[PDB]
Amino acid sequence: PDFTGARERFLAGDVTIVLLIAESHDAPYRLANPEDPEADLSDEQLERALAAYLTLVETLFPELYAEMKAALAAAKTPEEKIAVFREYNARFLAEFDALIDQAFARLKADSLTLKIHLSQGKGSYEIIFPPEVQADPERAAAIEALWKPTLDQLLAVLQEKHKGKPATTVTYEISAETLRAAVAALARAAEAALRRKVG
Amino acid sequence: PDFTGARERFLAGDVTIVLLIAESHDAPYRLANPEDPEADLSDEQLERALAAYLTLVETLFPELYAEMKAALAAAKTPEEKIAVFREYNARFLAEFDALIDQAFARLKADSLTLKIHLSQGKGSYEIIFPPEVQADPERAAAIEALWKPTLDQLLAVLQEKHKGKPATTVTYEISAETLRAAVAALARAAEAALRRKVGSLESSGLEVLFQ
Amino acid sequence: PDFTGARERFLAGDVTIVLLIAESHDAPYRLANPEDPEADLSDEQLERALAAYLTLVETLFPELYAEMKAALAAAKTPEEKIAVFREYNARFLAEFDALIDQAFARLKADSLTLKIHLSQGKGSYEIIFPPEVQADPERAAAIEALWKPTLDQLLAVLQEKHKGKPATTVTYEISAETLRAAVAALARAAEAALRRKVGSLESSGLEVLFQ
Amino acid sequence: PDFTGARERFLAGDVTIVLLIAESHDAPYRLANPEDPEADLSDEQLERALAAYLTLVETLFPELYAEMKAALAAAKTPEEKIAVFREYNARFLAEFDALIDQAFARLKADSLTLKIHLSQGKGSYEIIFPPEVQADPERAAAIEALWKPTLDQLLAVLQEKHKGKPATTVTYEISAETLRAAVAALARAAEAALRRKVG
Repeated sequence: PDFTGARERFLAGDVTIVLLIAESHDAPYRLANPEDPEADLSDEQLERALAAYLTLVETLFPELYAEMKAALAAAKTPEEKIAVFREYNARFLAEFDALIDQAFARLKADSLTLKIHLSQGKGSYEIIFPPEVQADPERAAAIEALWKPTLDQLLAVLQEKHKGKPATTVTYEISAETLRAAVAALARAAEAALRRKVG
Repeated sequence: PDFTGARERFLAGDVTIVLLIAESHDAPYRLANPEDPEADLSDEQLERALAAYLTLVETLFPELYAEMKAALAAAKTPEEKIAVFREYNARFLAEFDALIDQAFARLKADSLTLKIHLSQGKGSYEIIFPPEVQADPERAAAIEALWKPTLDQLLAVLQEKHKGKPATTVTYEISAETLRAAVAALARAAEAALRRKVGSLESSGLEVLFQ
Repeated sequence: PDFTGARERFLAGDVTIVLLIAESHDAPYRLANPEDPEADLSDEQLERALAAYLTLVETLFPELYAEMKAALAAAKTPEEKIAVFREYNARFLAEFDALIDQAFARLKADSLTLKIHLSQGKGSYEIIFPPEVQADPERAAAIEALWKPTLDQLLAVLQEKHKGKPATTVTYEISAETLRAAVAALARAAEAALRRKVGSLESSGLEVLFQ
Repeated sequence: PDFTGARERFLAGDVTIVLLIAESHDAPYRLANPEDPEADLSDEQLERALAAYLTLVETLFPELYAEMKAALAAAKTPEEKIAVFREYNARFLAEFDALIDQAFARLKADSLTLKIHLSQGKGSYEIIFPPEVQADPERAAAIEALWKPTLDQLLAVLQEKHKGKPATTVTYEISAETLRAAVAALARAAEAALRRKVG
């Protein structure tokens, strides 16, 4: 999947871009103990989290990403590389808090439910809209049409992962709070991966 | 008021230039029935709508305006002058649709509210940003920084128009749709004014009826 | 470079006019030893500092500049020209201190940082605001809108002097103290240059020499 | 106390202006249960909270205050007057968040302790600086000199309230967070008072 323009779509309200990025790497993001990732995650779980986190930062936050690349290259020791990563992740998470307020203000729904149904052929998805948007079928249709290209890519990614498998449904809550939690968990797992990668 | 750089600024998102041009001529543009200008506007109001329209076309599309002026000079009859005007006007309205699209893409806000408060001493302006920009202080600062030179001029103009008057507040809804409607209204009034100008009543001189 | 209105804008907070003037003359103003300028600077550098200093005085204090010009023309000897220059320079530095106090009182910021990024095509500028202005989007917008015409000119000058060179970043620390230090450095260099210009080697012509 | 120039002083870093306003009305602002003000405060404490909060709004945001008075005048029922007041309070508290960030950025100290010692004659005060300012005696002196006129008035107000009483020390923790909590508590007590006043 090509994430060019992804930042524009995200700010327009296509927040499931985050999910597409994570799922396209098959990264872990909804974690039981999202403070100790290495106690729950294997070496690809860590590697995949690192790659998904980096895609997310580069896509949503390209200037900070270039700065972070340079700062890490200039860092001389492993410990300094970890410290630099930690600082830039703090910056990235704060900036993401702002970006998520912007996207959920633009798209005028505070919380939605997304259900992905994977069955034998092509699957389907379903958005469960809040009561006020559900009362405006034509606003809700606008949101469906906005999310549709990303949701189609997400459906393809998931279907590739589930070939030959019994009927399965994946349920996401999409709100500022759950998306913040997903990105924080990705960041913590990515830090654990980087710690293993340097020194 | 200085309209140099106006095309570039408009493209960057300074869309209130349109308002400034209209208000500098005291032109009518938010018309109740914007389809028949003849019947709702006085001669001077039509007169001013035409002047504001010509300023807008020249400022935002100087090449098209030069062409239109030459083409009008070449037209010999009233009917040909009107048809030439309608042709260049359709061109200008299409180009302005494109320009509007670019400007609001560079603003990345769909709609804003602008309030101008006029009272006895110094007045002020107030931008009411949509919720997505209120959550983005850097965007709010950028939009205000782009708009502010134009808004200061607009405040000065209205400040002249309201001297000696009680506190009044003017509210502008700013979106691609309202600016398109304002410019369409200006174009319709300008066409009505031009028709009256090439008409026999005004275009035949005193010498032709021997005073 | 266009300096119309510069004095009023400076009082409103447009202090980077100083940088624009200095850079358009390629003058030295941030010197390691700002006490003996002739020990670090060539004759052409001293001359460029003199040209920049004169522009600055004329731009910000044109009445004072006319007075200084007349008194210099009336002075007959090198020594009197030096003395006249030193007197008017003290006056000018005194006014500049007052002007700077006013300008930074309007900015409501003690220090700002300006970064200019020059690359292959078009460069850019970036104003880095102090925390009290970062928390004030309205003030940040007012300052950007005021500074932008001067900054665009400064960017044009710098890109001209940097064609064909690798990516470069110029960082300006902007505060009452750094602007005072820059103007004081310009004044010292200009005095050294004027000393060389009014001496008989440069001042006396070939006719007096009897070629 | 004259609160002309108070807004200018506050923005310059003189945040104890808030304390002076509250204390000059003898208002409650450090509340045990700052969510239900009516359960701990007398009618007269409520009145003083309302008077202090309104002085604060008029001093720090006079345009919004003129608007709030006009909007209250236009509201016809008690319930609408309360709703208008709450809307404008939300506006004022958001504006105050921004103003407090400006004031503490100009102050160049993040958290301070102010101790006011009331004794028989004139009392005294003591500012306990954060460690980085304690190492810069000139910066500490600048902060002291900035706060001194306001602290002198505050000390006079407290000495009048404590005439003839044993030695007493009042401790204020001063930070963006404690000042925000104080103003929010005042606004909630003021709402309780207004509810009683219009019904």
